[PDB]
Amino acid sequence: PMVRVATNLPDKDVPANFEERLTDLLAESMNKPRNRIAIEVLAGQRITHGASRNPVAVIKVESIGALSADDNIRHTQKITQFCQDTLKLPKDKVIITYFDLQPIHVGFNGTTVAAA
Amino acid sequence: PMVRVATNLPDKDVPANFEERLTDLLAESMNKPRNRIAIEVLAGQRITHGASRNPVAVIKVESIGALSADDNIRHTQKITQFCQDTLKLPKDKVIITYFDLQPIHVGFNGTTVAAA
Amino acid sequence: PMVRVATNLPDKDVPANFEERLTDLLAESMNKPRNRIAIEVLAGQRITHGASRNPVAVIKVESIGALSADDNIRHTQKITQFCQDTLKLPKDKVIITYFDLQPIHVGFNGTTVAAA
Ligand SMILES: NS(=O)(=O)c1cc(C(=O)O)c(NCc2ccco2)cc1Cl
Ligand SMILES: NS(=O)(=O)c1cc(C(=O)O)c(NCc2ccco2)cc1Cl
Ligand SMILES: NS(=O)(=O)c1cc(C(=O)O)c(NCc2ccco2)cc1Cl
Ligand SMILES: [Zn+2]
Ligand SMILES: [Zn+2]
Ligand SMILES: [Zn+2]
Ligand SMILES: [Zn+2]
Ligand SMILES: [Zn+2]
Ligand SMILES: [Zn+2]
Repeated sequence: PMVRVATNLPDKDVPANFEERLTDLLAESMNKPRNRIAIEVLAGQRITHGASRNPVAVIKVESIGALSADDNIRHTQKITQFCQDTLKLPKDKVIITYFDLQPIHVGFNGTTVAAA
Repeated sequence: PMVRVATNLPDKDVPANFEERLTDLLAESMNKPRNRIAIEVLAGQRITHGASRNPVAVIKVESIGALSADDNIRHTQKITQFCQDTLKLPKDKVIITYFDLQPIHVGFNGTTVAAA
Repeated sequence: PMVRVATNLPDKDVPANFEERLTDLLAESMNKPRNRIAIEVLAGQRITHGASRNPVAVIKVESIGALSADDNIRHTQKITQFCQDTLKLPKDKVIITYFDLQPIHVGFNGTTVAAA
């Protein structure tokens, strides 16, 4: 899984253990090994929602599978509660997009996943 | 809609009202509510186009629908004109990718849009 | 092609010719014109892989075709080698996602590529 979390909260408000904790959360919920999860964090960024600059996170989650309709309900509930607990965001200021990828469209260790 | 606008123009050159005006523009062009529109702006960034560092914008627009072939002609005309007016970019310096999402792949308010 | 290279390596460590040389690399690999290749470089960013902050690059490659299964093996080999050479990254610290776009989802010069 490859996750990007962007927020307009400052970098000092996104704790240093955020990526590690999010890596544990997605490992368990997506059944993926920790060494196949990458997390990008972009804090202090300009972001609006409804043109408001109130605190918000916009997250992208890519994975090869593990993204059925029902799995995404569960990942959304978990990531949303996690951002509430760690970033203090309201439950309605966490916007997530999922991308279910084929292994032909992922490169790792110098070739595609499909070709590994 | 979840929109990301990246530019090599300095942050001081993307006016504070950019997100507001672009929110209004996309609400009208996509027939989407203002409170379902998020805009990320990333200025001051390293970007090249044909390896040139001349001013350019690279924009991603995600939406659940409202992205037909015909719709996308209208969004591109409107966004490209808006970047020309506000950022002074040439008409051939605004690069846009559209992602038409299913509602099972968007998380908002703690569950998927499909499950809401 | 529209390529995003994010890395936790500092900006001073990503050479000023990085984008020139990647633009040549992608033009030859994908058989796409140099003036249809944009690259975004986001260095100095928070990234973990397996929760490690060791040096890593997370890259997204979007293209109107040229991303067959076999094509993606070649692009992964070349881009991974290229990051080993220029950024001093290990082979297993280069994570790539490919997105194969329809021309109705790409806006350039004020209209879609499909409608050019
Ligand atoms: N190991 S796997 O086939 O389940 C696998 C699964 C995935 C996946 O994203 O599901 C993947 N994504 C790219 C990546 C992220 C971090 C390191 O490589 C790579 C691999 Cl090898
Ligand atoms: N209201 S809606 O069902 O048309 C809707 C539609 C969309 C959409 O993107 O089309 C959407 N994207 C996620 C989001 C962006 C900003 C706040 O939530 C969310 C919702 Cl709830
Ligand atoms: N020339 S083309 O039809 O093969 C073409 C191909 C692509 C493509 O991405 O394959 C494309 N992407 C948008 C873009 C990137 C840089 C400048 O415009 C645009 C065009 Cl016009
Ligand atoms: Zn920091
Ligand atoms: Zn599942
Ligand atoms: Zn600013
Ligand atoms: Zn307004
Ligand atoms: Zn620099
Ligand atoms: Zn060259």
